Amino acid sequence: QLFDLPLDQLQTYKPEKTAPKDFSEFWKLSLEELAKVQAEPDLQPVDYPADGVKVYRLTYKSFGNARITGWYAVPDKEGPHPAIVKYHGYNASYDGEIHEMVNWALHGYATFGMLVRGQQSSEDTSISPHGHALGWMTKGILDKDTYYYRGVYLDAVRALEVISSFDEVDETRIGVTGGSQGGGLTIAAAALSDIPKAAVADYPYLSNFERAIDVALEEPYLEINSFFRRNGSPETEVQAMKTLSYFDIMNLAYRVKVPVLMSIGLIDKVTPPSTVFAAYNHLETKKELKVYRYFGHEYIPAFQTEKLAFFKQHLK
Amino acid sequence: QLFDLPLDQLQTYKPEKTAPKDFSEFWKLSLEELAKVQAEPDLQPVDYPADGVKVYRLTYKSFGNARITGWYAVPDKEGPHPAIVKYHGYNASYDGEIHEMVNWALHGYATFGMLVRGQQSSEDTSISPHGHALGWMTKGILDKDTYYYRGVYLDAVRALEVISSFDEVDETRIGVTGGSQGGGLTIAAAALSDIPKAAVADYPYLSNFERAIDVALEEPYLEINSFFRRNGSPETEVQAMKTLSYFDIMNLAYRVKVPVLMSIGLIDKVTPPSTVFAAYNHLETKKELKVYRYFGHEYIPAFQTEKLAFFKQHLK
Amino acid sequence: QLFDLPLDQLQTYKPEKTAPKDFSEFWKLSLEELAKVQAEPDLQPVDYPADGVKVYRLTYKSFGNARITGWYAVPDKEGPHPAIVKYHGYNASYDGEIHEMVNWALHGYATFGMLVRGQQSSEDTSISPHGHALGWMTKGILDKDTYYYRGVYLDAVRALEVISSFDEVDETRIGVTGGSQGGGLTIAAAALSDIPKAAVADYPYLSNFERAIDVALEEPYLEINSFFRRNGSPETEVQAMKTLSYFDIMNLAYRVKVPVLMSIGLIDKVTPPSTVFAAYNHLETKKELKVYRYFGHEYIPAFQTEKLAFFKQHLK
Amino acid sequence: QLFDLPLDQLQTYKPEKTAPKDFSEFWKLSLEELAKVQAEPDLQPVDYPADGVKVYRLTYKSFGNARITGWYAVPDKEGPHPAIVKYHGYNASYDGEIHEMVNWALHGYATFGMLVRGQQSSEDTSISPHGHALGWMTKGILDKDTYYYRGVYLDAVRALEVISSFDEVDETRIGVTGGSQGGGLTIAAAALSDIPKAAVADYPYLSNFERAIDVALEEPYLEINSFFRRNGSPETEVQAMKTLSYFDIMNLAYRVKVPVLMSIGLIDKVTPPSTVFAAYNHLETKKELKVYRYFGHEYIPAFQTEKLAFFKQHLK
Amino acid sequence: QLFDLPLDQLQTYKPEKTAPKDFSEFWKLSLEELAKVQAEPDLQPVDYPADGVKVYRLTYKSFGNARITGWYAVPDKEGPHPAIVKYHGYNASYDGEIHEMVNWALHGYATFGMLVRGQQSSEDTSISPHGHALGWMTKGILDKDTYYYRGVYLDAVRALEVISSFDEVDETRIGVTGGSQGGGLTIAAAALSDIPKAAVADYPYLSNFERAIDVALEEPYLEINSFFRRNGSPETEVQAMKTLSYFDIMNLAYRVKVPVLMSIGLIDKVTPPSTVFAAYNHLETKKELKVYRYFGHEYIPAFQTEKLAFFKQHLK
Amino acid sequence: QLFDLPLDQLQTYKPEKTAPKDFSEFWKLSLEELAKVQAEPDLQPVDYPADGVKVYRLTYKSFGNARITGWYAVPDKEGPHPAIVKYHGYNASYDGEIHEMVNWALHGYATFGMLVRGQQSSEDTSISPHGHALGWMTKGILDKDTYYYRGVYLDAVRALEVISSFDEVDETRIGVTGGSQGGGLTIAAAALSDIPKAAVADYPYLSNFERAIDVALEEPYLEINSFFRRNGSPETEVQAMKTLSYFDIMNLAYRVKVPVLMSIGLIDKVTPPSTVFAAYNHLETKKELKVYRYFGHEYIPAFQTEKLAFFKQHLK
Ligand SMILES: [Cl-]
Ligand SMILES: [Cl-]
Ligand SMILES: [Cl-]
Ligand SMILES: [Cl-]
Ligand SMILES: [Cl-]
Ligand SMILES: [Cl-]
Ligand SMILES: [Mg+2]
Ligand SMILES: [Mg+2]
Ligand SMILES: [Mg+2]
Ligand SMILES: [Mg+2]
Ligand SMILES: [Mg+2]
Ligand SMILES: [Mg+2]
Repeated sequence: QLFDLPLDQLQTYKPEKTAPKDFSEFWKLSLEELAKVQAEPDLQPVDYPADGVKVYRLTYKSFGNARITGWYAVPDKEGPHPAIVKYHGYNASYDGEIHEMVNWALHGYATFGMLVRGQQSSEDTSISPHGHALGWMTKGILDKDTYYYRGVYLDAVRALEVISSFDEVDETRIGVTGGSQGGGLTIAAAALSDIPKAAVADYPYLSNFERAIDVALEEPYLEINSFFRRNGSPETEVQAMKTLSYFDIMNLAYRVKVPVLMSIGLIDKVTPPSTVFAAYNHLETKKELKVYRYFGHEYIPAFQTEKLAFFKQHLK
Repeated sequence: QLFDLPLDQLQTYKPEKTAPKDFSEFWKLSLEELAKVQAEPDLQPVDYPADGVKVYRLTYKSFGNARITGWYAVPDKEGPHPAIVKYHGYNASYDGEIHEMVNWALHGYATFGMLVRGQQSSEDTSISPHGHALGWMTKGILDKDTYYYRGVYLDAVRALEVISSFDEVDETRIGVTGGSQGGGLTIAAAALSDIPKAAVADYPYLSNFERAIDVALEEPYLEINSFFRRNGSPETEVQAMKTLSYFDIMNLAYRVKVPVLMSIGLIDKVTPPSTVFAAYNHLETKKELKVYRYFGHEYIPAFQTEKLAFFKQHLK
Repeated sequence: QLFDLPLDQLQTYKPEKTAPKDFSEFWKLSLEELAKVQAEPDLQPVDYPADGVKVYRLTYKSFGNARITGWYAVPDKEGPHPAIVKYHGYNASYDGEIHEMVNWALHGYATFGMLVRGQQSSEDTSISPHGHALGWMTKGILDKDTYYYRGVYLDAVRALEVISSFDEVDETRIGVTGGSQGGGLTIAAAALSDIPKAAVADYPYLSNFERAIDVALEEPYLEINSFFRRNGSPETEVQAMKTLSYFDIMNLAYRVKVPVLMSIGLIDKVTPPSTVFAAYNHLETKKELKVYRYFGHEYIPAFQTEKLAFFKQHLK
Repeated sequence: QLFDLPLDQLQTYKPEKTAPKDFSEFWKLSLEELAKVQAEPDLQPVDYPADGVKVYRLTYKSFGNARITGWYAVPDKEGPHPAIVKYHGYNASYDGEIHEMVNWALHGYATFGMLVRGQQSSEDTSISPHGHALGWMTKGILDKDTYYYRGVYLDAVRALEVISSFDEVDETRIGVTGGSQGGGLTIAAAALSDIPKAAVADYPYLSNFERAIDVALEEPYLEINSFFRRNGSPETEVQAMKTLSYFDIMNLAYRVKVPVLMSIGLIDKVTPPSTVFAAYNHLETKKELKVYRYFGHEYIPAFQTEKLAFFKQHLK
Repeated sequence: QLFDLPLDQLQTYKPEKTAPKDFSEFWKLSLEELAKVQAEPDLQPVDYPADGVKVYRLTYKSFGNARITGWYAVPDKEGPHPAIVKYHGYNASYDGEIHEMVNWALHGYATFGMLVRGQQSSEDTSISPHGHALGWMTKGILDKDTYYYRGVYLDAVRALEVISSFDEVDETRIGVTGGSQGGGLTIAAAALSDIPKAAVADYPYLSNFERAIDVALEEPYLEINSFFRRNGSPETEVQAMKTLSYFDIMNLAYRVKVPVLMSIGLIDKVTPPSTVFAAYNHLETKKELKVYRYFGHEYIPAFQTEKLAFFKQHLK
Repeated sequence: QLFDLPLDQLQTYKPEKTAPKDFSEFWKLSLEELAKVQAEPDLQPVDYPADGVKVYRLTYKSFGNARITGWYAVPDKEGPHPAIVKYHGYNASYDGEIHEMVNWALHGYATFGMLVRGQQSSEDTSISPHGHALGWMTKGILDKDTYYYRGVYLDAVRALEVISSFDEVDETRIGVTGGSQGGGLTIAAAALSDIPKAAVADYPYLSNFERAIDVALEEPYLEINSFFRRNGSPETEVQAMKTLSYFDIMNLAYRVKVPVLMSIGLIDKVTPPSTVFAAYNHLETKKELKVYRYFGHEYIPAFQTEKLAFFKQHLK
């Protein structure tokens, strides 16, 4: 049941940004570190029991010389095609969602499902500099340069760069999408790259961290709480929250300049409604938030229609 | 974690059939009652945000003059096409799985998602003769003529009759599929109709009721137990179990004479592995059972590949 | 523990009525449909190991030609007797509570325990016109004429009509009582019939639906939520809530003209305190609400004393 | 769901008696200590809202000069009457079940609901000699002389002595009954006193302690386990089990020589079926055990009928 | 997660005292009853695998001639030594925490861990005058003179008296400490005895009872709620809360005249933050409350440092 | 409650070793890689509120140039001293257990609490080559060279090398200890190094992986199962199990040639008794296994005494 701010308060919830003074410089230097690594994209054809599509394993190199991979599915016909980069949930990829990628291609989109470094298939070359609570949320959290989501966000940008370089994709008709973690990555990618034409984010994660750790009732935001339990110095908490502020999509949101479609379920206890309204209310672009009273952190059939209609409009 | 018979015992588990002497005659007479109702199919176009497919709402008349309905999606190209009738889980259809139906059409199959009477969209004209435990499992359970699944099984047969009558479907290349309740309906359809060429049943429900009510740890087999708690006469329990034996797919399985592909997860607490192995082991036809150690009553990615390859082989 | 409005706010909680403009006409037409069915009451004597009482199975015909039944127990002595119609909880009858009915008779009341159509023993002839979430709460919810509780409320009225027709009952000394669903039926019956002399309702269900589905933390109000999950159109939700408004006892409450005794447990999560205070605060008749801080949705021993004292006063 | 020995093994389960060589002498000496305390019964009228019965608060003195009390209800008619002493569940009396006691009187029985010392209303003058786990189960468990149930069992015997001394009770027609702890007290009373003519014990507690602490899945047998965790010397465990063996009803059952009716639900996790079958199988007297597949540690409607019929037969 | 008053409201939460007019007289008479019992301390040496310490079982006589005991560990060197009396959690002593007592001695403190009468090792001679809910919280709760914590508080005072009488302890350098129940005992002892020089209380229990029973989400404050369920008269609740008021440390707090160090975890559901801030805010002495956002009712490593530093300062 | 093999079967449970033919060579080569990294130990004093001890933060370099650290506490007196290396539980170190380390020093032992790379304070320089399930258990599991526990086991060996090099430690009297993951590290250290004189392992983790993943009911063995769900190729499962067999302490145990003391609680659902008995039964050395019926995966007081007495005997 309902548990967060009531809808009327959610609609006006817009916390002050927490971006440090060197927020832009950190992202600039981070993109510059990415650019020093040659992508060297590699496509390996893959058998799949469906006609009308060609499937591949796509691998490229990214931040920290990390090998990143995923399924890439293309309509079996003359291009150029509209394209989608799809990002997945936290610890929530099962053999890379190949069937979903094929279905996207059958809807007419050349689609790459980036697999998140350290979670599924893709390599995380970044070390564990100081020890962390169980999970990825606090890996390297004592420094922006070492934080887990630095590499992840840069990988998400590189995925767009790679897909746009292909002859069979129409570089002008590329979308980004995903749910929860995948939703955060969607907003981060649109904030950090000119490439995407449109974005659809399902109940995005990695937003309004300061509120998230006080309101969430399930994992994985509570890993942050677990880390503070195990590393109890007051200074550690201040540093950790500062680090998180560089990756908080509510702080990246103002950079987004493409149309955005977003969902939230009002009984969602993983990505609490307030945290999602926070990101949405910091967007200054063509946008729409679809609110679903009786849904939580889960597939919403009605939003699937909205998502398909939105990409059909902006990408075809 | 593991809980049913160990694998080596599952593989040989073949309970004695519980079909009463008038089993066949019951079904013959039930099919005769269906035949008296003219199908009178009606198709209504649906505006759906996808190319390559035409989407409809299909409605027809069935047993007891009931109005049964569901989404029907068709490849947007000259037929005739291979076809699929897809059946859904107990209390588990959310606006009829329209998106899944479209995806099946984009994989090349004219596909109808039959919606189960009284659960989702479709009408259940059968009354509640005697009072039942919360749910549909014990609705009319005191008589085979009034039992809930009588009308459901007949609707499932009528769905095939209707689809195979369409000009754009290749009547010789029709598949049936579904999971849990949907898997039970798949097996029941193939057993009660010559129309299906092939069948894929995910962890089928409605099997080996006698063991199911003693071994299941989750709903909905346990509704039967709930009914017995509320209606405790010993004669009532015997009568209810005999009713159920007419619908038990382990008793119908000997009629199936098309290829069958089936799945089971070994930690499945809803449809316990033993109940699924019982239906499987009562099949005498080309068959395969895919066993997944680490999965329960849920989507199994690896099995979707097998499902697609199996329909590719038999319908194309 | 405490979870709803604090007591001081509960005592003044009186939501605006949600009755549509044709509320009275719908009930008038509904009672007229009931009157067209001849009751044809039938009494079958029953063995029971107690002296001083005569037990029967009573059956009568009601709305939609439905066969309704229950245990009827009478003091074994010359009448006429004061009488009680007792209504049961949702899915909560176990072989009709025969022992409780006998105890009521031994307290000197000719007592009939109406069994709810489709739940226990009694027949529900009303169909499932459109499909519903697991349970009875959303059966026929898209239309007042087809809604499950239409037949149920009319049955509850007919029970009074039948009991009052008996030579051995004093038609002027008839009470109604029940808990949760049985409590709602108690208030509905007193609202729809002149027959009852007094009413005792334990934490009544079927009240203030709009608040109920936002505040309840257990079944069965949440079936409504489940239905909206499975049938997601905005228009479906509006229609469903309109339908419910005709059956909402907070809307029927003003019709009650007999003394009413009511209970509420402040930690009740099934029938939340606010929903019960809502019904109570809409009564304009001799009334009393007994509030129990440390009880939830359960038998309250202290209220049993109050109930017995209340019926002794008004019916003897 | 099922969990103890299967039925066919329960039926023959007869653990070797664990009674120490001084078992009889302990009980003889304990009864001698009771006899030294003059009962000095006191009856105080109670205003209760029912006709046909007179209600009292009965108080008497027992083992250790303890003040034991409970409701005593009597038919409002010339006696002498058949009588019942009713015993209650562990920590499970709510204001002494006055309403149930009245109902027993209206069924024709002069009935006293003995309230257990230290649990409800009654005084426990026995000290806590050595410290115990949360609860009464391990209070004084290091010595048979100080153990909690010594005084309780003696109070239960004294309740019968007191009731049988009343002019209005037919001393030759006295029953004992109760469930769980109440069932254990029922068997213990019949074993320690010649006064009861008949006994009905619902799923009796305080049986086969050695198995109980290994098989029970719920409180309160598991208090014993909790005590052992808190007092881990091996000598302490041996001594505690030996203390318990003096009170284990499977060791007392061979003394019962009146008709016995007993119940067990096969999913009962509080008093596991094996523990109940052990007491039953140690009875050598007219006996019956009613087994209910679908019930646990709870009210069984069908068994109430058997209970009433059984007392009708033996007390009337 | 967070559940009580927000921190800013906690810091100013100071409920009106609930001490009856004869509060001081009751404690005066209670201490006078204690003084009539000669302590007769007895020390029995005990083997323990550690050098640098001497271990003993200490036993003394207290209120109601009760035998109270515990482990007493002394540095193996010439005294006099600073000393500590350590009090334990409710039902939370496992063989008296001998290892912890030895560690205190190895930190240089002659340390006695008083074991709570009736809970662990120590005798409770006080009777159960009226019956209580499962546990100790409502034992004797209908009268201040009979209430369980009367004897317990007096034992805690006597422990100080005994330890201060020893040649090897510096009577001027004695501390008291404990968690939850042990924390309440710490504050009660400092309120009732001049002996302690300093106090460290971890999230103290037995505070602000009126709020506790409305806010706590786990045992054992909810035993009070359980008692009111089983003993439902309004007068019983008033009496019980009056009794509790004499033992409420928020009422004893003003008597404390030594430095106090206290902890609270903001997600603590056993001793809710409000109840602990209530006691703290009623202290008028040198004091400090350490607040831990991410901890509940559990060991807090950072507070262990604070506790050690505090006793080192005040006792060495 | 009980759940693994019964005790009589545990005592003889000795699974066949799963060590591959290159087991020894793997470990020899791994130790050679460690040896190439110069330890370069650094001690930094820490202000701690206790007399009789000097506290430090110890840091050294290990496998993969990783910075490993922990608290090192030493008796404040002329050495040389007996020493202990203490290893901690999975994800279970809270600021490195500084207080426990001090207590070990006050018991006379120069004690270092090695903190596990990537879990607490210590650096894990090993990458995530292929993606893993949430946790460390499946990090690098597709290759023995990259697996998480390779570096951990080598750090544990290096901790001993470092401590034994200190002037104030008696190199001939060094112990190892720890629980669960810490117990597994204890056994692995004694197996891979001649330095330890004695070992005490509480309910050791990382044993008999093949059974563990089928019998464990709690985290963290079940991460392996989670990995298999997310990476379902049959070849992946075989490879992962073979990797694990290099680290399985039941395969290392045959190398341990110092006295061993071990514990197991029979209700332990984390490290099931069978997995612990398997490691124990593969020991060929002076050994003892203490079995605790009533305890699970938790602090066992009685075992601490055994632990202290055992180190007293072997190190002093
Ligand atoms: Cl890290
Ligand atoms: Cl029915
Ligand atoms: Cl319906
Ligand atoms: Cl005791
Ligand atoms: Cl008491
Ligand atoms: Cl990895
Ligand atoms: Mg190909
Ligand atoms: Mg190009
Ligand atoms: Mg008769
Ligand atoms: Mg008449
Ligand atoms: Mg000594
Ligand atoms: Mg002195």
